[PDB]
Amino acid sequence: MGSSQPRKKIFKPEELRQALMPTLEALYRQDPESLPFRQPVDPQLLGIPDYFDIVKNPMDLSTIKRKLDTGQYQEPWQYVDDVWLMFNNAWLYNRKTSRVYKFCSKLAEVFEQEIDPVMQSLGYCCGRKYEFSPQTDTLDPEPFVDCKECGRKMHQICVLHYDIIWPSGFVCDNCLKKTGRPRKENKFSAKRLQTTRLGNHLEDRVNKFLRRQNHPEAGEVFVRVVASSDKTVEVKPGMKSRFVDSGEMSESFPYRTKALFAFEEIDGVDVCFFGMHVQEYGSDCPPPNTRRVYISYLDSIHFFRPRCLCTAVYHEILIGYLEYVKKLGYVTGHIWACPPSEGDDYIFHCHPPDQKIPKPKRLQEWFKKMLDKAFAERIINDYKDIFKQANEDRLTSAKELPYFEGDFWPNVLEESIKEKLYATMEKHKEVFFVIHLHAGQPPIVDPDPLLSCDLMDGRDAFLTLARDKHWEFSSLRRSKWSTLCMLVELHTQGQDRFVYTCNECKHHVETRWHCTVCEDYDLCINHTHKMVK
Ligand SMILES: CC(=O)N[C@H](CCCCNC(=O)CSCCNC(=O)CCNC(=O)[C@H](O)C(C)(C)COP(=O)(O)OP(=O)(O)OC[C@H]1O[C@@H](n2cnc3c(N)ncnc32)[C@H](O)[C@@H]1OP(=O)(O)O)C(N)=O
Ligand SMILES: [Zn+2]
Ligand SMILES: [Zn+2]
Ligand SMILES: [Zn+2]
Ligand SMILES: [Zn+2]
Repeated sequence: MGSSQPRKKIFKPEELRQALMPTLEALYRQDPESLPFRQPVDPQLLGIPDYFDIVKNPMDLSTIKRKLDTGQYQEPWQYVDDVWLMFNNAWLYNRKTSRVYKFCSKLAEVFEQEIDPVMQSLGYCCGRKYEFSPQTDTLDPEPFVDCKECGRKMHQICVLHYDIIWPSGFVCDNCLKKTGRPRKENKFSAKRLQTTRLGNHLEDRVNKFLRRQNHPEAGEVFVRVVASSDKTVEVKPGMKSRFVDSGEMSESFPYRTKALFAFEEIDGVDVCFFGMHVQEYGSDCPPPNTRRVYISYLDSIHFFRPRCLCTAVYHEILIGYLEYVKKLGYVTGHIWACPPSEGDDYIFHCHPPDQKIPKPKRLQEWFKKMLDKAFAERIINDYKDIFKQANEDRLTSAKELPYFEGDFWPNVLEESIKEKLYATMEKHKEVFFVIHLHAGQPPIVDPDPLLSCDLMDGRDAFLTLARDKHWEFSSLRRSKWSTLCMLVELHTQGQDRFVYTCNECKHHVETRWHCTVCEDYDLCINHTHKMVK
């Protein structure tokens, strides 16, 4: 097997000895923490015969020092990988409450502290040994790319290189300043996903708000509707035969589902921090579902900058959605407030281990405070829970309460099969909401076109793809990377591909004169703004 790269970077052994030794030096000054590591583990003095069955590749400061002093490391990544193996042997063998498990953890604290800057000034990205979180002995490792002009291996996630965007391979930042070239634009941005009237409304609401209270670190927000499609919820068999042969209510119930996502710019790159999936039941839907919206589910990653404003803008998103559907025809929404189960993630693949998922009362009062802001906001004219809304809007049978896809009531009515029910309504009353947009006739019209995009049809597609491809949202850097790859997924697996149209003639034109500041204004030659060809 024969390989090449004609002007690689190799480090003279005294070079990387001089660069790396201060970091080992640090590890060594940690007394006593470093003491069980200055020499190899001797199971004869410790009385642990099983050790070399558990730890197959021992490593210790003295071995790394000997390797360093005799130039056995040709690239700093081998140095780094050796000391991480030492730490990983420490963590693997000893219980997480061990004394030397703790020692190990502190040594790792300070080796992280020291290795990032030196590795950086040796051209590389960090000095970390990274691994993806497990699924279902093995772990999958983080990916690397090798710079094309210098050969310095770097964490793909760290430097955010994706071949599909820059198909000529990867070249580092320094190898570019060395050639005076600037970086090539990521066209596959959140901003440049298809913009749409709904998403524009939400993003305008929160952008004005975060200007209103402006922390200097907050960045631009982009809301975007990434899929939209006409589905119908089929009525479950028992529940169906007691009311459809009757003819009281319909076989199916037609709605439009929309998946919509929010991105913030953080360190100059989009970081997708919020997602939502709604079912909207139009004016032509047979009752009970007529003119109702329902948020099928919500999800969030807490890396919004600044975490102070986090919740305020989650709320401004939700209430902007209520405002928008209000304005064009719907009259009641519905927020079943159910906490994320198990280790089940709603919309985003792998959540940050330090992001606490609420218990239902936290959840219920969060929804309640968002709703209160909406009431005060002139926007929603009232709201109350499902029980006090089912007996105030007096109701005697089951085909009278909305019947949504994947909702709880459909399934519990279904299993009330062997017949009580009217009373379970207010056991779970504070988790199910009812939301009145109007106080109080012309039909709904959705300006926004359909967006066929299977990855965002429902929620299983995107989670599955992300679990495969390891797009986790567990780190700000992993989130950055997963946002990147998800955006080029949305951009290049456009199940819609466009039949452009000009705007003064409503024609269908191959060559057109786009406008720069209009959101989509083209003109077939055959006007105010600066048009470009
Ligand atoms: C059968 C089946 O599967 N069926 C289902 C059917 C679908 C159900 C449909 N229903 C829904 O869609 C219901 S709404 C969506 C529920 N899902 C989630 O919420 C996902 C995870 N959570 C979040 O994204 C967020 O919490 C969010 C609610 C979006 C906003 O959070 P936040 O940032 O505004 O504040 P915080 O998180 O409440 O907490 C804010 C403070 O609370 C703290 N905190 C939170 N939780 C806890 C806790 N448990 N213990 C202690 N402290 C705790 C936290 O430290 C923090 O502190 P600080 O502000 O000082 O830093 C299926 N289809 O899978
Ligand atoms: Zn790195
Ligand atoms: Zn380079
Ligand atoms: Zn024309
Ligand atoms: Zn224009």
